[PDB]
Amino acid sequence: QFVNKQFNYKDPVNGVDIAYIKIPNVGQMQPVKAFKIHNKIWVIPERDTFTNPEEGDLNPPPEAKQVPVSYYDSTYLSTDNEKDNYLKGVTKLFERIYSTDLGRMLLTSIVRGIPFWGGSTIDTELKVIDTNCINVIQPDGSYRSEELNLVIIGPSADIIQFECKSFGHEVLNLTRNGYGSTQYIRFSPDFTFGFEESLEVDTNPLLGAGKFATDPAVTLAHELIHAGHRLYGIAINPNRVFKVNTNAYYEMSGLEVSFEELRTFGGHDAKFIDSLQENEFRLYYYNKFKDIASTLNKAKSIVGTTASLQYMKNVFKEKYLLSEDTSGKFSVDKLKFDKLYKMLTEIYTEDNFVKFFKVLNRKTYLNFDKAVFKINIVPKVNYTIYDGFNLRNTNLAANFNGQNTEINNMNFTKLKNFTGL
Ligand SMILES: [Cu+2]
Ligand SMILES: [Cu+2]
Repeated sequence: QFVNKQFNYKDPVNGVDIAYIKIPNVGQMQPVKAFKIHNKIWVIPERDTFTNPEEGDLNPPPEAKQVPVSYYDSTYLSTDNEKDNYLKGVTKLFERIYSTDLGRMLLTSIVRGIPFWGGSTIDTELKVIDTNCINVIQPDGSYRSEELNLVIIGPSADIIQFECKSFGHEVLNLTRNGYGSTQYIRFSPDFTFGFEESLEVDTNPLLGAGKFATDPAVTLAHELIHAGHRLYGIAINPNRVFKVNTNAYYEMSGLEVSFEELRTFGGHDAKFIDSLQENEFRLYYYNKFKDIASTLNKAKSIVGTTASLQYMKNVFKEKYLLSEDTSGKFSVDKLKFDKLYKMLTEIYTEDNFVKFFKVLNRKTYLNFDKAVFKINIVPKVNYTIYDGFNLRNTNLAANFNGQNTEINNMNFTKLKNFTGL
């Protein structure tokens, strides 16, 4: 039971876990009703029109960066019923991820991954970064600042463009300096991609109509792995890209793929990161954990009355698994660092979650999305916490027939094809 309350979107606000909140970094926004489904994790059942200036409207008319795959529907997720299903759909996916040993570990790491209190211009003091807070409206009408790790919110203009975003700092690269920052994941449980089971077909841009559907639990789990990296500040700079030499169509298109994506998928795709540069990243981020201990040791007092210095030093020693000594100074044990680092980068992978979900999934990040379907995972006759679409004791249990969009017709409505374009 990862979510204690079965939230209904129309549930009255209480100012604790059902409240209207504001995103401080946005700067200008009307309060939005949010739901805290777990310690440090909120769900905003709304379209994301706040987290960036250049996307205030849900209209397909931008010249920023087009993509072969896209779908738009400015009215999606606007009615209260759809927001209720969005909140119920995201909840069921969290529980599905939580019912697996791999997902339970990931979510534990996400809750522990508290963004670092490294925003003090006086190294003798520990102070929060305002990037990692939300403003909750209390019953008296006033605002209350609240730290959180992860925020799940509806997609922006392009409905199927699922990203993980975080607000930046003046100088610090929070997602790549070990500090970490509050992550916002644009996600929707009401859509899912289609893919081909054959590798020759799934990696060819002119073949396949998307026979099989992607289990949205893997999709969310994929995005959680990104947040896991960025909550611990070990995300690889997106400029570090890998040019695919093993695909004739990728090669003829010059399309790159970031190391962060190849790492997040894991399995056979992570090989494309040579051993040389893997130790390059491992050592680099390990040194960033030194500064955190160096900063953590110079801290003699704490700013604010939220928590005591000793409690914040303990939470950061639990997060980064610091090696605590009789003197009280914190250090980084390389043996313990490599375990946490390997846990976040090599254990939490899309490939590994496919093994625990017992589902069919595309075999490589270097494929061509075939189609996008419309789904509804809320009803138990459609989707379950423990089986997804492959419902047990039905004709959908074997051969991933639940994911077979041709055999499980009532659960998938093709909205748009991607092959040929
Ligand atoms: Cu991301
Ligand atoms: Cu990714």
